[PDB]
Amino acid sequence: VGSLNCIVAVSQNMGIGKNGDLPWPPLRNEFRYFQRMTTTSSVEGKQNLVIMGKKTWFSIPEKNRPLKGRINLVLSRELKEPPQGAHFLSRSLDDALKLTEQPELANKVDMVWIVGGSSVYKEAMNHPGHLKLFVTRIMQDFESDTFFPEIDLEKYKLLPEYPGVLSDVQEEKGIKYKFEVYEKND
Ligand SMILES: NC(=O)C1=CN([C@@H]2O[C@H](COP(=O)(O)OP(=O)(O)OC[C@H]3O[C@@H](n4cnc5c(N)ncnc54)[C@H](OP(=O)(O)O)[C@@H]3O)[C@@H](O)[C@H]2O)C=CC1
Ligand SMILES: CCc1nc(N)nc(N)c1OCCCOc1ccccc1/C=C1\CCOC1=O
Repeated sequence: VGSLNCIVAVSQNMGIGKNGDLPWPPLRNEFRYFQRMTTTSSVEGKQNLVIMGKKTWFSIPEKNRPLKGRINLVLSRELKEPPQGAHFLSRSLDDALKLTEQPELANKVDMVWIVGGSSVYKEAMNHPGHLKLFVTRIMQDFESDTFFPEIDLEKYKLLPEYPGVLSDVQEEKGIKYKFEVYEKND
């Protein structure tokens, strides 16, 4: 099993979601960026694993459920089996990560991507160890009901560039955004 990573798109006021949707209108290339970063795996013969909470899973349109080319794990304590189209179900983030080291997955998983929501981000980010945050900064305020947790910059170093990540400002539908990578190791 390779690195542990979070990936998120967040508005200036730290919003990630509103009523099960994005706070902003669809940004097609931002979605393509999310698809590319979580799907691309260098290690031959393996796939990355995506971890998400239940509400994040049901936010994805059925057309894109499961996220293709990746192993899909859903976090829930109420569900008794993985939702339709999902691959795995765990009752805690710790259980999910431990599962990646079981023989069932031991040599199939390259990178692990936490793709939401807020509680899963928070726990991963505040758990000691080596972690990266791939953060798309939507550079406008958007009305939201779900927020990304605080990034402790004493711990998380903003990297000055990163291979495969555009450093310049993007713009879709009149909305400017930029890609960032943070890294901690504690
Ligand atoms: N902009 C972006 O980058 C992203 C946007 N989104 C949006 O963000 C919002 C997400 O809302 P949020 O409430 O954060 O959704 P979550 O994906 O966090 O769903 C939360 C549910 O997942 C389960 N769950 C969460 N953490 C754990 C855990 N550690 N162990 C076990 N079960 C767990 C619980 O389900 P139960 O009650 O069944 O136990 C909980 O009720 C949505 O609007 C979504 O559309 C989603 C992802 C990223
Ligand atoms: C592209 C958004 C994004 N961006 C970055 N940087 N990180 C993320 N973790 C992320 O969320 C991906 C899972 C959440 O997904 C959705 C959430 C709300 C509404 C729709 C979707 C899924 C869609 C819309 C386009 O087609 C899909 O599959």
